Amino acid sequence: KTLYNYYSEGPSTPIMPHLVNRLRGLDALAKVDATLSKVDMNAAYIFALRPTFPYSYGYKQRFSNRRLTTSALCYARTGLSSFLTVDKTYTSNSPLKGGSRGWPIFNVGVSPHVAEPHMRTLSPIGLEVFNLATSQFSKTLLTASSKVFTQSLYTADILSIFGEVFLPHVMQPVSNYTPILVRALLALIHILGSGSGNCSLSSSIFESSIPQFLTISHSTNMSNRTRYCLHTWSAYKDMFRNGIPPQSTFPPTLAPEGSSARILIPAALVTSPMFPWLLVLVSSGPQFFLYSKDASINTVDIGSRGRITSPIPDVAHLDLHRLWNLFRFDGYRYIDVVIVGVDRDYVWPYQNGVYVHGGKGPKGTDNYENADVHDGIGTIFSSFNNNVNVQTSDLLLGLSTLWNHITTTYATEEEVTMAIKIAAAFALVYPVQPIVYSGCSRALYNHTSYFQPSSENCYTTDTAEVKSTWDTVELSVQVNNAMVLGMTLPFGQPTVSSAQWFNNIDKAEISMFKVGNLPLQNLDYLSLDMMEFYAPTTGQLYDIRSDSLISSAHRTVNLGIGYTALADFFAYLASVPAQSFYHNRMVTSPISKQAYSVYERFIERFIDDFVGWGRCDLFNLDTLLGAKRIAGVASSPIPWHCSLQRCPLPIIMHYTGLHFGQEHIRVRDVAGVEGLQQIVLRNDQGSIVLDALGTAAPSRLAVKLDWSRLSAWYSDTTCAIPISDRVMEIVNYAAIWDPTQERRATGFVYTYFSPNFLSSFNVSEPIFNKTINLTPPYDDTSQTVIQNLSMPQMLSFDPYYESTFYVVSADNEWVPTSGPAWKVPYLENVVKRSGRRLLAELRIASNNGSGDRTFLDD
Amino acid sequence: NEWVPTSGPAWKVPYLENVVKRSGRRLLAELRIASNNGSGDRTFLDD
Repeated sequence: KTLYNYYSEGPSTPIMPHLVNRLRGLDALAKVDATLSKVDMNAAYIFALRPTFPYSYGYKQRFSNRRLTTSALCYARTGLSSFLTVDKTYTSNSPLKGGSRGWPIFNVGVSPHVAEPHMRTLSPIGLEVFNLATSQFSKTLLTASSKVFTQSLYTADILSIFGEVFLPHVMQPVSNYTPILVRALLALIHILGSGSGNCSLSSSIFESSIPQFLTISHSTNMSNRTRYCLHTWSAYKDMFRNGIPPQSTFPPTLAPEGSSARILIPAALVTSPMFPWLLVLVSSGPQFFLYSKDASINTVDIGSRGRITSPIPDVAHLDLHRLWNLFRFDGYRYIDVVIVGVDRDYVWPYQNGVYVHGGKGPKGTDNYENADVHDGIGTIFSSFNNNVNVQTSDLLLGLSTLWNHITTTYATEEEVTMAIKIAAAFALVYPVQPIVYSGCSRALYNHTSYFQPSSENCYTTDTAEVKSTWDTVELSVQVNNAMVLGMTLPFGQPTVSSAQWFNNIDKAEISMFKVGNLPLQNLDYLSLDMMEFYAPTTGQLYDIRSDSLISSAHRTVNLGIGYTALADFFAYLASVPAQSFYHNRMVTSPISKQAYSVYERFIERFIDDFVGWGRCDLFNLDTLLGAKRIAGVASSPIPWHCSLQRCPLPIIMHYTGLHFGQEHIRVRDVAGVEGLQQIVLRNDQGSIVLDALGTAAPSRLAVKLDWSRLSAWYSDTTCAIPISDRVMEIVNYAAIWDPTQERRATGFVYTYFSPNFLSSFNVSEPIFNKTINLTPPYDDTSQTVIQNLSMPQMLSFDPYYESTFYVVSADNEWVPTSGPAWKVPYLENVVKRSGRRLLAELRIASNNGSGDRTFLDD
Repeated sequence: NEWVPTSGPAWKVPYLENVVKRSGRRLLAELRIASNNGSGDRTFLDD
């Protein structure tokens, strides 16, 4: 159904309903079999978190006689899978190739909105308590029914300590587990890494595969910790008046730090591997930092022709952060953990030297009297201790167990779906958009203010092969800061906060502006479900892929990439320039806020129609408008003509249905002047100075009435990017004529991807280990011509008012209605499963002879 | 592990076909004995 149905369907006139319906259909197709993280963990992880998007490529030229690629095959992927920085203990100042001095922090706050709790059924004990509390008494002094008056309102003498503590919740039984599910999906994706395997600002350094070993680092300054106290049930209830702790503990969302939350967990569940992950995912984060254990083994440098260099030149001075380190979550600040059903000599099975209030004491005595406060999850269970090396499978086992338990016992399908959609908004991290600039023809030199070719944010570090002429970024301190400030999430929001750890000083800079918010998880629901006061919802999933954390994470990453592609499409439709997301977006032309005012409408309608959550939690302009600006980084002299576009064009076509096939390239001979316009410029003396032919660019209304016009616009304005020289063939014939510009002639902008990154598309799966061949053996076109995967020119250089502009003939010989005279890059989406994916499918669907599925099928 | 056997060969594949074609020397001989053959027999002793 991926092709045939969806790849044969194009955009429809009401574009938002068409896009939403398509995204719903694609989400239904996102399937990684749950019984695959059983026989092969790494393959399932790769399929779930680093999807592929196959497409076919070709070029056309009119009078060439040169062969040129016609039907190449490639696999397009988006996103940073991890982040490369200088190591913590680098005392030098010499720039390191690929190693950023700091890293961004995408700080997420606490949403003012609460996940709506759905109704729950009580257990037999809860039903008993409800029946007691709703019973008719005489309230005389002979029985205990009078104690509610003679002792206190909060007395246990009728409903036991438990029915009294849970009385308000059994009068109105409800629950909602979306926040914890969102945090779980995020923890999985951020620890493992979504995306294309790219792991640096350098667009050429790639992460070899999913990491196998992680190392935990503590930082007093950067970490966002939670304080914990451990009590036995007997000790916890003995610190309140007449016993009887408070009935409700959920704080106001605006003040999660005001009070101390509590969690009631039976002694049986404490030993479960899911318990430490239960304490995480509901707390603030990150309480500790995760790194790949050794960067030399899992990092490679890819040359412009596909050559893989495994040991990159500065391995020993670099640290490979996981995306876990780049995100910051706000949750509870103080949590009470109360174990129910243990003796006065209870021993904390995790980290030694930790004594539970009312448990075994430091000296060997029972009934420990102090309620010790521990700062951060690492000061308890040693599995999160500083400088601890762990294998990722053991780290994520508890996460998978937690997901399965909560979804199959306490949650519903609606909660899981909503958690997936929310998590998708934070599931991917992209670098600042690189763009090139063609320049303009020498024949129009006096009518332009953008004569020279230029590029922005084009950074590569491979020295084995020849470097593309467009990659001229030098990673200095100011440029590093600007490029970090340009990094964005799927909906386009950048971050103002960042961290930095070199020499031996650990420092973090968090702003008041936040990239988004997540709802708080109500701990009362967890206590009620683990104390078995609510009946389970085991028969309310209805989906499949919901019981499995990995299948849900695949759904989330698919949705997040779809969010990015739709955001790029919206930015094109809203005419949001790429420069409105750089570091200096707030000090350049006022067009930035004006573009935001339309971009926000597009995103807010999409989020209301598809996701259903409060929009402001998933996208807002706070970080965009709170740009800091780096002083010592002047912008490149490029016109603002190309859109946001963090994804390559084939991914955008996958998610939108845009068709850019070879049938849109025109080869007409022209003898009648239809569709042509005369472009005239005259001086103050009345003499003509230009007198050039030109064709009018379509208006957005025209494409709204006929979407094929957009496909034609791509063919008329796209040229293949050359490797060795900055002379694109299109500028020998054509130029843009904009009457709204003081000097009306400009070139073309073309979002850039670089040959190093494009060679990572030559393998169907993102695994790069010096045994993979990325060089196309029988086609040498890529040696000199780069693919053009950019969205076309923007169709409007003014967000509010529409003015016609033209593509004009710069040489007076090429007639614009005859068709392009340069190389034109057509595209097509292709359905194609990789060899590794087919091998896994044979394992679990034809060679799966497990005892179940054979004997327990009834 | 990258090439899928059911996708088809990735190397150079030599197809073949038989062709009917007479040589120039063979055609010249055929003209000699079937159109330029004016021997006395085959003309006068044909009955």
